[PDB]
Amino acid sequence: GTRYAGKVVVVTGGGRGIGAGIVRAFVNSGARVVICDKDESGGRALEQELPGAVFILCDVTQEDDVKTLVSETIRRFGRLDCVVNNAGHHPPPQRPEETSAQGFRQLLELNLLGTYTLTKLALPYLRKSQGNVINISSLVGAIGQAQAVPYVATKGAVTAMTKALALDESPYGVRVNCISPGNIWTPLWEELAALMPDPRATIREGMLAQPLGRMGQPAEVGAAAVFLASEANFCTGIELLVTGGAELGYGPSG
Amino acid sequence: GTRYAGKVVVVTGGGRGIGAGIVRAFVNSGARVVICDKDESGGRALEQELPGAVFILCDVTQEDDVKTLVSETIRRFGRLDCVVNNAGHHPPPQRPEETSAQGFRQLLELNLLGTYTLTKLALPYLRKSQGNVINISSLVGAIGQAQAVPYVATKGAVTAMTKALALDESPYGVRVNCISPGNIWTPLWEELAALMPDPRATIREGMLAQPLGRMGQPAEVGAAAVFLASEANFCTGIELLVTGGAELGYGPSG
Amino acid sequence: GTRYAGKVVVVTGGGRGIGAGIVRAFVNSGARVVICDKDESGGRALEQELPGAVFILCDVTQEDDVKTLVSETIRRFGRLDCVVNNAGHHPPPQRPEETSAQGFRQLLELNLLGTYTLTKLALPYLRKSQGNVINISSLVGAIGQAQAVPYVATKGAVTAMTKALALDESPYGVRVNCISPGNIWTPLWEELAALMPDPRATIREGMLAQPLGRMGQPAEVGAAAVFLASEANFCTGIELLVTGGAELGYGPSG
Amino acid sequence: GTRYAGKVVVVTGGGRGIGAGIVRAFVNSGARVVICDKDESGGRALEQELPGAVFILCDVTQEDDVKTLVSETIRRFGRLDCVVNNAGHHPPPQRPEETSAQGFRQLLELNLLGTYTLTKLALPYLRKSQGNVINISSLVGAIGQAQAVPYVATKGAVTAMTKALALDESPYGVRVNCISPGNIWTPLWEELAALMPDPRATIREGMLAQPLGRMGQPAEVGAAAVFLASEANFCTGIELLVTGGAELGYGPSG
Ligand SMILES: NC(=O)c1ccc[n+]([C@@H]2O[C@H](COP(=O)([O-])OP(=O)(O)OC[C@H]3O[C@@H](n4cnc5c(N)ncnc54)[C@H](O)[C@@H]3O)[C@@H](O)[C@H]2O)c1
Ligand SMILES: NC(=O)c1ccc[n+]([C@@H]2O[C@H](COP(=O)([O-])OP(=O)(O)OC[C@H]3O[C@@H](n4cnc5c(N)ncnc54)[C@H](O)[C@@H]3O)[C@@H](O)[C@H]2O)c1
Ligand SMILES: NC(=O)c1ccc[n+]([C@@H]2O[C@H](COP(=O)([O-])OP(=O)(O)OC[C@H]3O[C@@H](n4cnc5c(N)ncnc54)[C@H](O)[C@@H]3O)[C@@H](O)[C@H]2O)c1
Ligand SMILES: NC(=O)c1ccc[n+]([C@@H]2O[C@H](COP(=O)([O-])OP(=O)(O)OC[C@H]3O[C@@H](n4cnc5c(N)ncnc54)[C@H](O)[C@@H]3O)[C@@H](O)[C@H]2O)c1
Ligand SMILES: O=C(c1cccc(-c2cccc(O)c2F)n1)c1ccc(F)c(O)c1O
Ligand SMILES: O=C(c1cccc(-c2cccc(O)c2F)n1)c1ccc(F)c(O)c1O
Ligand SMILES: O=C(c1cccc(-c2cccc(O)c2F)n1)c1ccc(F)c(O)c1O
Ligand SMILES: O=C(c1cccc(-c2cccc(O)c2F)n1)c1ccc(F)c(O)c1O
Ligand SMILES: OC[C@H]1O[C@@H](O)[C@H](O)[C@@H](O)[C@@H]1O
Ligand SMILES: OC[C@H]1O[C@@H](O)[C@H](O)[C@@H](O)[C@@H]1O
Ligand SMILES: OC[C@H]1O[C@@H](O)[C@H](O)[C@@H](O)[C@@H]1O
Ligand SMILES: OC[C@H]1O[C@@H](O)[C@H](O)[C@@H](O)[C@@H]1O
Ligand code: NA
Ligand code: NA
Ligand code: NA
Ligand code: NA
Repeated sequence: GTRYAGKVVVVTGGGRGIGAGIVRAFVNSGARVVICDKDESGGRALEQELPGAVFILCDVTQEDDVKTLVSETIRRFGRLDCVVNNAGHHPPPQRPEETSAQGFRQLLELNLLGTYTLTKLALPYLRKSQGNVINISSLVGAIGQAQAVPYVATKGAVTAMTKALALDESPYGVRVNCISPGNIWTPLWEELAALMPDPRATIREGMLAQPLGRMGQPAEVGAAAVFLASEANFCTGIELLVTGGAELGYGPSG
Repeated sequence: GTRYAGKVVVVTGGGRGIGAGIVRAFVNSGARVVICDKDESGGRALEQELPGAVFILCDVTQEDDVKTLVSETIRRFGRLDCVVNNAGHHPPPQRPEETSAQGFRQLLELNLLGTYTLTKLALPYLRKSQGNVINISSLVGAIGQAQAVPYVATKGAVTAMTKALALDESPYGVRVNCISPGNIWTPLWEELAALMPDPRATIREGMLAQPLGRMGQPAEVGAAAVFLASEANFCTGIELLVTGGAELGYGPSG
Repeated sequence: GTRYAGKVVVVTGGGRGIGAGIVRAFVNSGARVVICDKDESGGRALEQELPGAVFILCDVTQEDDVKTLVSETIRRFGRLDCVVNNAGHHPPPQRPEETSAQGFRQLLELNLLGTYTLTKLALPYLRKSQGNVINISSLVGAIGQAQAVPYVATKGAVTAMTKALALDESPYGVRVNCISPGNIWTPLWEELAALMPDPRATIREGMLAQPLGRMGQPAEVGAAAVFLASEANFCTGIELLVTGGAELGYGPSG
Repeated sequence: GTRYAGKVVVVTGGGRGIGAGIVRAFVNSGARVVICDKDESGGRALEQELPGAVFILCDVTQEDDVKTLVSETIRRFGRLDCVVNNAGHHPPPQRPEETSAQGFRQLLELNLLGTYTLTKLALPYLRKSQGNVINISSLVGAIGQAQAVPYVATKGAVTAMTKALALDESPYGVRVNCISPGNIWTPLWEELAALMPDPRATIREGMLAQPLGRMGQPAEVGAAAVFLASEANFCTGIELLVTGGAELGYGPSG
């Protein structure tokens, strides 16, 4: 691929799931990719698998990890063109009264502030390259979800922050966009389902939540990311839905 | 007024600005109102001014303050029908690189987690009354704003959280809605403008940002809140825009 | 009621259903109301029932009917403060290939162009009164609906037109807003359900389509309309959802 | 290019402007393209210019033209994979009172019903190919525009219809999406500007309406269309904004 040849991309949480699909999509486009993850297992194997991808251990909640991530990317590859802020977590379903302020703070640290910190540290280099930022938010930031008040709040924050930053960075030619996936079949989805009374029914429900009748694939989120980075030069501040139509349509007066 | 007679309302940050307008609108509707504020000056005078309103000193970032707020409301008035989460702050304009993770955390503590904490502590009583929650978010959570990445992020979070909570509380008959004001003429607006090079021009700009050619009034946000509490029984999870049309419309190819 | 005392309101399709609930809500607010309908049965009885409401036979697809509607309102009441464009129809479920361009044109004539024609003829008088326009659109204009391509298209048109007109009329102090109801229990809903294989199941489905677990009432749409007319002086171009939360939330990868 | 190799695409209004950019983007992707236009000049030259593109004279408001368009595409190329409904018109700025029902009907015939008619006639073949529909709507369908009530209404209709059709066609594996461009520099934009008092100032205004400080290019809309057709397999019913950020942000209380 040559769509994004000569470009350098950082993907956080790139060791499995959506992040690994984004990594593969950018390598297939011709980019060199830095896989950031807090766990070694997936990302290290991915680094061996993909020429053009390398792994850097980095917990995005730790500012000194992220500092080193950016400085190592520049030291090893000489430029930085795109940051994909994919690292994030969905906790198990939790009723509002079962949440805590402290759990909510910790989820904000990962899903919101880690995106903020890498974006901030990368922006000097993105300005030099007229690069771009892609945040991985969620459909449920826009429409809500049951038993997930903290998660929904963090993704509403990411989507809004994307628009604010797009405004601030547009004078410098740096675009900032997000992708809001719906149900994507990943190890997180599989882990959440395994906690449920009937996991198999939970998965069947997840498939049928989309008009297309299936869940999405990491590769489909990856193609959207490559589009935003490489071919969407007049897109900034957009929310690209990759949801299979879940937000469409519906799903005595007393 | 009798639209909300016999009802008990808590308004956070009710001592001035939008919150004071909401307090007045609910008193005028027949409700008893608890004015929560971290500063005594405005709220204490408002308590003397309005029969049916009382003042409780309470910093919504301090969980034990909020606990006492709820327990004192119930001890003094016997019920709780509506919580208006209005307390919040807009920092001065800040370029992204001039923000800090720590400032962002502190703003999340006020604009997002204080709303969360009062809502959580109030929900047992709102369930008993089939009451409702009204969060004061912002238009810029939805469309973005320049030089305000942390603020925009917090309001995107509030709007999303409103939808998530509406889903969770609908089985219990508790509605959860938000109001997204645009430019409202308040002491915060006046303070921000006074920091600018030309404050008078900043204010003229703010007026003309709306098709209606003026800024909004606290009383107009108050009327929207009374509508949501007292007459919107089939509304839950909505974002009620009180913006004068700022989001409408627009404001060689190389 | 005195919220809209001394004001004159026209409600199209006011003879039953949502329109009749809007008529009642405005009479209860103190307004004088002109009930426009193409059928006499409901509107005539409503005129006898409600002091302050009168009935004018008028098919909103017939420009000379609408001309006479406006001129008779002014001749009999001396002013015009608010037009509620409620007349509209939802055809039975139709697969896309079972629709016709001609059916689509006819539905546009009612749901879109009749709203346009009355608004146009009323605007000279609304300018004199600094009055306002309320269009009754639909949630499915925003999120879509199955087997309803023409209907969804007409309501997407109404919602967009509302925003365009708000922009054009804001310099004249005339606000233009819409209400997007979800499932409201009306004679139209009952008629559509009666065409289905199991009407009772269709109705049960409609109730459970909302997190609140019931359909809405005409009176709830009416209260929203009175709010927009009488108390939303800083709202223009908004889409007020009266849906019970139907748009919230959701309802292996191959 | 091989992204859309072996595929057959129809682009309406493909003879100039956005449509010509879409035609070029699909040819560059490896597709064979049928250029539909009501005028011969541009499309005929484009057919001579591009191997893999051919021109068919067709007025999308004339059902027998569109019938022949589809039957000639199938007769000459054996399949149909994607329909891009780009033909449309923006009239000169018109105050609401300067519009007519008849002008509005004529604009609906082009911008809305021509899209409907080609989509309907193409869907049997798109089902066989698991193809897709791309409608070219407009940002102003979503946020409004001054002096353009009919145009805004038609584009609100197109965007809503896109979602309705996505729902209906998802069981058949046919995706239906739209693109909502903002200011794109085209012959239509140039013609509208030339009618203004100061055309040069109108163009400068149009450039600065976007945070990116320029208008968009047909090629950028084309890349978005190729993305939707060839790589967005989990996207249906979406509205892809290609606006340069015009919808972001903003642009005493009496
Ligand atoms: N799977 C879905 O249906 C879905 C839907 C919408 C949005 N999303 C979002 O997509 C993103 C990825 O989701 P997923 O399903 O692939 O999840 P996942 O759990 O399968 O993978 C997440 C990856 O991020 C890594 N990670 C977690 N915390 C990290 C940290 N502090 N620093 C660095 N890396 C860290 C994990 O180790 C893992 O490799 C998340 O932001 C999630 O909110 C997921
Ligand atoms: N003014 C606008 O244009 C505007 C626009 C959109 C949204 N808003 C939102 O409306 C709300 C009120 O804004 P405003 O303009 O009236 O502001 P303001 O500064 O005039 O008033 C805010 C009030 O909240 C109180 N408060 C602050 N921190 C508190 C805390 N920790 N605990 C309790 N009370 C606290 C303040 O003491 C003050 O009385 C905020 O949430 C703001 O984000 C304002
Ligand atoms: N019922 C719902 O769930 C629902 C949901 C969303 C939006 N809506 C909208 O609300 C409006 C009213 O719906 P409803 O359920 O009350 O319908 P309804 O069929 O019960 O009542 C419609 C009324 O309008 C009148 N009318 C129809 N054509 C007319 C014409 N040409 N001129 C004048 N009057 C005419 C009818 O005679 C009738 O009295 C419509 O615009 C509909 O699209 C309805
Ligand atoms: N230019 C912009 O800024 C802009 C912005 C948003 C959306 N759009 C939309 O993009 C589309 C194309 O716009 P443009 O600026 O390229 O316009 P344009 O006028 O430059 O080109 C339109 C093309 O469509 C053809 N056409 C018109 N009527 C037709 C008919 N009945 N049958 C067949 N072909 C017909 C014209 O002959 C022409 O070749 C339109 O739907 C327009 O609403 C344009
Ligand atoms: O990971 C999931 C997922 C995976 C499996 C189950 C769930 C889930 C479903 C309902 C409620 C609830 O509280 C849930 F967490 N959610 C997910 C699902 C959708 C989505 F938009 C996301 O951003 C997600 O992260
Ligand atoms: O308080 C303000 C305000 C008041 C005065 C000026 C500003 C402001 C304007 C532009 C950028 C910027 O960063 C700004 F902070 N904002 C405000 C303005 C709009 C709005 F929607 C809000 O929620 C607000 O809090
Ligand atoms: O009138 C109805 C209604 C009433 C009864 C059934 C239906 C309906 C449901 C599914 C698909 C379908 O094509 C349908 F028409 N719709 C209605 C339902 C929801 C809504 F938002 C509207 O605007 C409506 O008019
Ligand atoms: O073609 C234009 C255009 C090109 C040149 C000027 C204008 C225009 C600007 C303001 C009001 C007004 O009534 C206008 F028509 N509009 C255009 C501009 C933006 C847009 F979203 C569209 O869909 C468009 O078609
Ligand atoms: O675990 C669920 C799925 O996760 C995805 O990220 C992987 O690409 C799949 O191989 C796996 O089936
Ligand atoms: O300070 C700006 C404005 O703040 C509002 O909250 C008050 O109601 C006004 O009296 C004041 O002019
Ligand atoms: O027919 C269904 C319902 O229609 C509503 O408009 C009426 O207010 C109800 O009395 C009736 O039950
Ligand atoms: O006329 C304005 C512009 O129209 C676009 O469609 C063409 O690609 C340009 O060559 C031209 O400058
Ligand atoms: Na490697
Ligand atoms: Na008092
Ligand atoms: Na009467
Ligand atoms: Na050719």
